[PDB]
Amino acid sequence: MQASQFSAQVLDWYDKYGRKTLPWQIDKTPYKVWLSEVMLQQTQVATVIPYFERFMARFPTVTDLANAPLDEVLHLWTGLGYYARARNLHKAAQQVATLHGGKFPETFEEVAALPGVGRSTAGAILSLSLGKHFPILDGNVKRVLARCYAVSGWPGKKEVENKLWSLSEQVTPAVGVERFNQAMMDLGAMICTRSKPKCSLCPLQNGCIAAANNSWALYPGKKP
Ligand code: SF4
Repeated sequence: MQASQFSAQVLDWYDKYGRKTLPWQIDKTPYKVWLSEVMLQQTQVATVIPYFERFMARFPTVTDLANAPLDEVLHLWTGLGYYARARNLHKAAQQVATLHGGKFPETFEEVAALPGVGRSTAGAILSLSLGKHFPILDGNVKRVLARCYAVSGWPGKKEVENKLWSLSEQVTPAVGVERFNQAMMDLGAMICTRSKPKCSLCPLQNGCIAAANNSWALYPGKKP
């Protein structure tokens, strides 16, 4: 599929069917988007929403989170699992208070330098909260791109990962970047699922190589 057609079809789908009313999407800030991305990394949306609301009520700014005792952060995290995320969350809040005056940094290198934040989460924070022109590559996005463009091979091998990052950059537009990056996460979470994808509901079905060959099970590749 030509990249400009990919972007236009995904944006038209989002306008009619996309999720726009999650709490981190209303009066968006870098702090709210960062907190939601860390909670969503390993936990479903329905479980995350009450924890997001409790964290924002207790810690209205990143300085309030930084100044709290770690034991209180761990207590409020209880039930989310994968507590390395919470230890890194508290360290990153302290780095923003100490190096950046309590104001979330707005440059890619300073965001990616935070503990718990890699290349995809840094691009998510700056694209979704401020409209900066960065692509994302989480598990949802890897599945949609690898099926549509027939990218075989395990993404745990550097050459496969690099091919996927180049494809993601190519299809991600500048105009509408915040809508496009949320739409790709919606598609991989609800339509282009691990098993038995819902291709009849998918805005890419007219150009997707996996759909044309009924070969979704080949993409992305699994670890050998
Ligand atoms: S048409 Fe089917 S396999 Fe292709 S991107 Fe959409 S849901 Fe995934």
